[PDB]
Amino acid sequence: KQSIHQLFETQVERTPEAVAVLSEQGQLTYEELNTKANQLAHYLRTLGVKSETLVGVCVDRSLEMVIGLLAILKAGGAYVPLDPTYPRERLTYMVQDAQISVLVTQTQWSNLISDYQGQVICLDSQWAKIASYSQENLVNTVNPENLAYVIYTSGSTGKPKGVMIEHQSLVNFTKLAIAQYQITTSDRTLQFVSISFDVAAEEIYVTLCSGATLILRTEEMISSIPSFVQKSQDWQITVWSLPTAYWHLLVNELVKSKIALPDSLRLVIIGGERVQPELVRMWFKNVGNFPELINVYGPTEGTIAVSLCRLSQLTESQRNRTEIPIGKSLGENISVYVLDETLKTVPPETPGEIYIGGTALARGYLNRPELTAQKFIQDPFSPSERLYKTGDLGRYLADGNLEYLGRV
Repeated sequence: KQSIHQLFETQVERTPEAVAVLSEQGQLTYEELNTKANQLAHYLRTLGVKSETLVGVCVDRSLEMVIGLLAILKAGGAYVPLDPTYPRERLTYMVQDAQISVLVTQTQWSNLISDYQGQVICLDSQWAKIASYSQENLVNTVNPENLAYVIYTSGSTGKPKGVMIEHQSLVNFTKLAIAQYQITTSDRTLQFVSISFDVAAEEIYVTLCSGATLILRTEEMISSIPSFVQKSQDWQITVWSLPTAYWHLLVNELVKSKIALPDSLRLVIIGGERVQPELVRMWFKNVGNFPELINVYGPTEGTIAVSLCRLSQLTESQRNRTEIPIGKSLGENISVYVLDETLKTVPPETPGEIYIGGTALARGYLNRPELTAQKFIQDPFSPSERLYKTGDLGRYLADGNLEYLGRV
């Protein structure tokens, strides 16, 4: 029975002086991140934030962003990422759809929401007020079935829709991920993606709930591979989490040039696209098996990943096949099925639709009951449970690895 911030709080208890977050603009230890998140959370509580309250977060990547996420969680609310690089109309739509009455933002993003009548907290300008609130951990603000965040994803119907993720599926993912990646207190993880993508949660919580150090990327280091590698080297990053497309760029430029990977880097996690077997062969030819390379798969509706494959552990023959596997379930309470049109399990190598079941599942879509009933289906073979219909085709290989066959 645990929320994501309770996991974080236990870590803070273990290692209060360890560095939690580092950016170009400063750093916070575990104790400092916790106390500041607590101050903001107490404030939020006075603004009426409580379990099930949706709070928008429009912030750039920064120490402030991490404090704000944790503070919203601790207050018992669920955060809705609002990417300040998005146009006004889209952000305003998201704020109206989610009926957000509290917005955590910064002065520079002021005017980004159209005639917003709710409460605004600017983290950069208001910190003196916030420093007047209590630094102590809040208690019992949430249950595991309460929402942690609602993250918007593209609608085919022309508007995006909020995917509602509860603490329990997030905590489950985070614990499975920490064990799978072997994150320890000596790891240094680069935070790469915008929080508008659920992968950022991976980067953030896995890092902070393990006692590792979270390093926030800059805007400049992404612009060229050489700069990305050099900056990573300087920061002694041990874990990269990369969109597959950026990883493709990385392999291309590795081959084109003499660049060596940071000596500190032990793990590269990729996902989000079909991975090119040729680029993988290239990677294994030039890089070898260190750092480890892991391909991760899952929809936002499955709490950020349900399956992984360790690419560095594949035999040459498994690499020379026509598709790089998306592998096996992240854990036992997460089920990844290939099913027929009757929702029946199928024999190996038989193609079918991928459906996800068990603890990974989102609550559903926010304010889209038709789409939710369409996508999240009661399991006829397990009445008390649901399956999420991915729209992904796949098949399980004889060796047990799942293979992605594309979109249905």
